[PDB]
Amino acid sequence: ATFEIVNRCSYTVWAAASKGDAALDAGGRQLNSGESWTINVEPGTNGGKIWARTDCYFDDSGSGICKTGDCGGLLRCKRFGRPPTTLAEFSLNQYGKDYIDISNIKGFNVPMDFSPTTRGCRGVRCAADIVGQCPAKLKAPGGGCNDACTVFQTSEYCCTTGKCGPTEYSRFFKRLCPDAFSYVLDKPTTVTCPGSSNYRVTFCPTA
Ligand SMILES: O=C(O)c1cccc(C(=O)O)n1
Ligand SMILES: O=C(O)c1cccc(C(=O)O)n1
Ligand SMILES: O=C(O)c1cccc(C(=O)O)n1
Ligand SMILES: [Eu+2]
Repeated sequence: ATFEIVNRCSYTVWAAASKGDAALDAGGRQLNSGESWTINVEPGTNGGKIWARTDCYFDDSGSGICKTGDCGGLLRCKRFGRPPTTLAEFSLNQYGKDYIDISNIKGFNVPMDFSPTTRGCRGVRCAADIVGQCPAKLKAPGGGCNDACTVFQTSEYCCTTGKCGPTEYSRFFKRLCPDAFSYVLDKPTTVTCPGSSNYRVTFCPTA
């Protein structure tokens, strides 16, 4: 499957793509404002994620740090990134269909649209100014809006036992972005797409 990753933000982002225990494609790349990077994701990839990283420094070996979404200091991510990270999440070719969503469960850093480029399903978007509106107690200095689990490490925010409800913090993410997961047991906003669909992830879709 191809994912066209487009940075419409006015600032550079460092895109990242991983399934947690491995890179997808090269795993990461710099996208200046307006740039597009098309990656190949193997069919059957389960639990893949794409995200943006902001304010990164990398040396000539591809090692450094990002203020948001750092993946163990690598340009080419092999693992998931440090919250806060808005997540484009996908599982492909799962019994004939693909499944996509956006999630704020690991916080929010950059607004994103995640849509199919092929027929048969809708896209999802979280484009609101979550960083600007972020509750004070969730604000990340280096940028972004942390999820409550990251900040407070309670069973209720982290849904540790598989039993948890919505919270004042989850409801903030949900209010700003109804079509993204706001906590672990949120009413799902996963979209079913035809198996082997192709996609576009756009950062800053409205600006
Ligand atoms: O490599 C990492 O990110 C790491 C390693 C050990 C513990 C933790 C953790 O508890 O977050 N994270
Ligand atoms: O298991 C973990 O602790 C973990 C996994 C992916 C990324 C990170 C991180 O960036 O801290 N930590
Ligand atoms: O030091 C770390 O590895 C760390 C710190 C904050 C969050 C996380 C995480 O979400 O894994 N990991
Ligand atoms: Eu960690």
